[PDB]
Amino acid sequence: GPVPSRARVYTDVNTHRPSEYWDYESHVVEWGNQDDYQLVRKLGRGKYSEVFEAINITNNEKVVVKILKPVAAAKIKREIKILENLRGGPNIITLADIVKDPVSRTPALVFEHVNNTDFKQLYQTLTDYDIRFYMYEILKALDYCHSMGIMHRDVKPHNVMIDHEHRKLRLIDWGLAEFYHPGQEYNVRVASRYFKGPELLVDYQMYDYSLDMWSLGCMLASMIFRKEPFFHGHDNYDQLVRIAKVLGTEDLYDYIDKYNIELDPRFNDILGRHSRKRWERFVHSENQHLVSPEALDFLDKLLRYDHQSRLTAREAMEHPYFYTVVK
Ligand SMILES: Nc1ncnc2c1ncn2[C@@H]1O[C@H](COP(=O)(O)OP(=O)(O)OP(=O)(O)O)[C@@H](O)[C@H]1O
Ligand SMILES: N#CCc1c[nH]c2ccc(Cl)cc12
Repeated sequence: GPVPSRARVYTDVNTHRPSEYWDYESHVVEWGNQDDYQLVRKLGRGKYSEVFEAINITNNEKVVVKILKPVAAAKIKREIKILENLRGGPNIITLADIVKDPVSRTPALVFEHVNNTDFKQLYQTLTDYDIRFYMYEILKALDYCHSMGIMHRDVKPHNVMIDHEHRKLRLIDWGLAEFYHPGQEYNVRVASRYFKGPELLVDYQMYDYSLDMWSLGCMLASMIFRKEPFFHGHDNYDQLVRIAKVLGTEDLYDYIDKYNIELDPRFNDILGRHSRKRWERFVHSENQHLVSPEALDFLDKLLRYDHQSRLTAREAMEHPYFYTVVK
């Protein structure tokens, strides 16, 4: 069968911590008072929750309430444990409280409010300097959660909130996050289609923190090249073909050979034979202002089929792409 794999960093974090840290099933939730919060307006409804802007009437402060849809108690206690473990970490959304919603009879997570800049506005107006600045801020959040034995598994633009006026960034929506345990087989039905790592697309379950780095690479590529999304697959199979049209098929076959993976036979008549493309092929007069040799080198080191070969968040912070960023 497949060859096992482990992260090259933060491998032993969860074994050295007390079991209470990662055993989220055993965690006893400390319930707050639901009357402290007055719902103001529905912000959205996702697959697993309804999000509302609300006011904390005990301090007059704006909050965001996420009322979970009844799904599975295991998924709920896991998100709570991760948010509590990560609380106070750099650029990590702060969980302010946990209440029982009187209508849904389900938990409602209360978060600090971010006066966030519109997502299209961000996509359309962030400068070269702003992309480097904010990528550096995401890297602080990712290295923190990875050093804490947690993988996000849903890195994408909508999950990265920016209040551009205050140059404030927050990594949100920890509902797909999981504790990393070496040798554990994880569910590959994670991350949004355009941000899914090749490991997910080839059904390799023994993945790790490096999945977040691929997703970050997809975000970066879309920003610097002005192509939204960068890898535009019609479904999970065509998503891998879209990647192969850029990275090529030879390195893909080397990847599956290394891990003794068998590609789903549906790929035999759709994958084709593609050479790896040079990143300069995606440069044009409308994105030249966001591209540099340092940006292309950085991207190249994130977007690699072999998960073990990608830059870690801490190595990524050392990259020349960030030398211009004020620290
Ligand atoms: N802490 C927060 N502060 C301010 N707004 C938030 C906060 N958390 C979530 N939101 C906002 O809540 C609204 C609804 O979010 P939801 O979870 O439904 O994600 P989405 O943008 O709707 O979709 P997806 O994640 O699937 O792309 C979004 O506009 C999101 O920006
Ligand atoms: N794509 C896109 C837009 C965007 C949303 N959140 C972001 C965080 C960082 C950067 Cl560079 C860009 C974004």
